Amino acid sequence: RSLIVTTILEEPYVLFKKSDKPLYGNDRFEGYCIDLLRELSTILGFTYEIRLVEDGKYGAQDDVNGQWNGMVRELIDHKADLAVAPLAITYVREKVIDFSAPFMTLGISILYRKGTPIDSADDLAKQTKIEYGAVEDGATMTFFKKSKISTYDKMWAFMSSRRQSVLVKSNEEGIQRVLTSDYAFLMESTTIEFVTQRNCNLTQIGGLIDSKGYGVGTPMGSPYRDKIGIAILQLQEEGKLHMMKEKWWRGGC
Amino acid sequence: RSLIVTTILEEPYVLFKKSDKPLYGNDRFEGYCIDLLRELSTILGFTYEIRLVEDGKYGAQDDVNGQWNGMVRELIDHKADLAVAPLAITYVREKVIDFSAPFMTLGISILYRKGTPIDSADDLAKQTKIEYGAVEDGATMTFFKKSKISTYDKMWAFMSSRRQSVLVKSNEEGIQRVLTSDYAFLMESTTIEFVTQRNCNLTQIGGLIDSKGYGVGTPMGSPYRDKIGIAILQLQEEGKLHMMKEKWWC
Ligand SMILES: N[C@@H](CCC(=O)O)C(=O)O
Ligand SMILES: N[C@@H](CCC(=O)O)C(=O)O
Ligand code: NA
Ligand code: NA
Repeated sequence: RSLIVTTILEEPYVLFKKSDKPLYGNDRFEGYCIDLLRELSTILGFTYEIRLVEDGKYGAQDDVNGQWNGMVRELIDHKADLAVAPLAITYVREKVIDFSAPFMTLGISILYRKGTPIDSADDLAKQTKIEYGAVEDGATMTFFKKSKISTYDKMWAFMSSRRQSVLVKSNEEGIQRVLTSDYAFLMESTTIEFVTQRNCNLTQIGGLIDSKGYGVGTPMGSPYRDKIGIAILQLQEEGKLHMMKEKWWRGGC
Repeated sequence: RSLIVTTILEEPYVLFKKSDKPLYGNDRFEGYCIDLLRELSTILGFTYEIRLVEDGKYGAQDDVNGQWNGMVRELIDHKADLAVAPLAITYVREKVIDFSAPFMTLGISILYRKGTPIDSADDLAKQTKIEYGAVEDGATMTFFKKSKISTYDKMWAFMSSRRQSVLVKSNEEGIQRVLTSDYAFLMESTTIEFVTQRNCNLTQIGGLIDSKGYGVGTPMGSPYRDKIGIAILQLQEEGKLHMMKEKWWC
């Protein structure tokens, strides 16, 4: 039986292939996560169908009913067998689904314009002129929402007080927001690493605010958690994941 | 019921506490992994007995008979509930035991003296005057043993042909070897970082050769795997793992 694989458009992990003729099914997709999915498919010997998360979200829990959305929700309701995307491994998520060994390490950080006085999250926290934000219902926003670290708690007070105006629908909207206003975008380090390559005016501010990994998501108790985990450790050890990142992290500047 | 926790002596993760008054049981130990163990115990609400792995090994598989040793063996045989140690998460171990989410990330690198022209693994591989080696029956040795990569295959040929002379029983023995002879030691970058803080004549050569994490080990299928994973992710996210590292790490 073919596995249902939920994912989400996000350069350069997952993106539509550009071509003159219409592409169909799995052929439509390409990127780091796609190559990874291919590798896993070969190593473990399964067939699959790629489906984009219906609500177009990563995954967050509503604090009124306690229900999840996005890919996480899709996994909880067994609507998909795997989630192969830049899906962050967090404690709130690991509580409701199972992750594989991480295939990539990263960390929350800041995207801003070059040559400013701003140098750390602390600098943004103790001022209100420069607005800052994050992707809504993402792991970053949740990090700030759950944080008890003074600075980050402050920053979350700001963000929540300004939800409609500072929380964006996607990394792309956040980036453009940085490019079109006095705005600092809290986002994941790897994606910043890719983004600054196509914008000479953009840069990462400070260091990593935390340390996490991307993992393949599976429903809780799934037998694919360990299989896929092993496969990922193998790929990492023989240097294939590194090669894949080399391949997909290039895009003038 | 109390859990049995296997571990291994290794500064600064686990060491015997210095004291004038004789210490007993868990009181005997301190280090990064002991603090970690304490946090897991607080969060998950278990008690425990720390026991050093009897054979003093991390865990590798015997080529001939296929038997495992060390902490990995202790977990396989259900002689321990957890392994809390600087135990590298690897593909081959993951096939026989389970690991929590990593509490620390690292990679294999090179410990050597300062001031030489040696700048990489490749530099070591293409010569023989400077001997080099690794801990026997550990993740690094196994990495070299399994690698299809030319340079690393060549280094494995070198190490294996001189196994008796260049492989060591412990990190400390490899460090002493670096300190007392023309020898380069292949070891994990976190511990290198700890060492080059106490020996100002030593340094890491080159970057990371691979990437891996240390995880808490459990037997395959253990229900504790997930609970510990969640606790580790919690600790990471609140900044505690970082504080522990700052605490325990010229
Ligand atoms: N990769 C994130 C989404 C983007 C972000 O949170 O910055 C997640 O898994 O939720
Ligand atoms: N930390 C290693 C032992 C030391 C080494 O191999 O460098 C292990 O888990 O086996
Ligand atoms: Na889980
Ligand atoms: Na396993």
